Amino acid sequence: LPQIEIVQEGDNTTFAKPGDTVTIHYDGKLTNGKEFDSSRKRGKPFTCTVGVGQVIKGWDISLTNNYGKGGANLPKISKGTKAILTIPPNLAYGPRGIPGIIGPNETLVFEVELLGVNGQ
Ligand SMILES: C=CC[C@@H]1/C=C(\C)C[C@H](C)C[C@H](OC)[C@H]2O[C@@](O)(C(=O)C(=O)N3CCCC[C@H]3C(=O)O[C@H](/C(C)=C/[C@@H]3CC[C@@H](O)[C@H](OC)C3)[C@H](C)[C@@H](O)CC1=O)[C@H](C)C[C@@H]2OC
Repeated sequence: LPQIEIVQEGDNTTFAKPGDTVTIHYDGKLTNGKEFDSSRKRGKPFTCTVGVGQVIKGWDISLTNNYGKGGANLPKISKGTKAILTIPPNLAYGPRGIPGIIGPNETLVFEVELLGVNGQ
């Protein structure tokens, strides 16, 4: 499943649940270290609804703590938390990927900051 490493610690009280909307700042890199996207470089944070299949599965799993099932190496991310998500080609864009930006069978690394959840 996805992998999460916690670089920094949030409030530890605010966690996203499926159907919740989250706001995130992120940089996305390949395992080789080349950046393919940054929310901050754009100057705009990303907002989405998690747990509805709106975004790739690795994002849905990490943000909702696996829909509350819990997971191996799956620590929960809270508001103000900084974490690294490693997403396998499954749970992301797969064998096809999305040209131009992503090659076939790519493992993706996201460095993310969870600015807010829902009302916040
Ligand atoms: C005209 C409007 C298009 C509309 C584009 C935007 C609102 C701007 C928004 C910042 C996207 C960025 O545009 C610069 C750019 O973000 C990336 O760089 C990226 O960091 C990424 O991977 N993200 C974004 C952050 C959340 C996780 C993931 C995602 O799941 O995002 C979602 C995603 C691509 C889902 C695919 C869709 C195809 C399915 O087949 C596949 O199923 C496996 C899942 C995004 C939100 C789409 O739902 C919404 C859109 O497409 C992609 C590398 C390519 C993507 O551009 C496409």
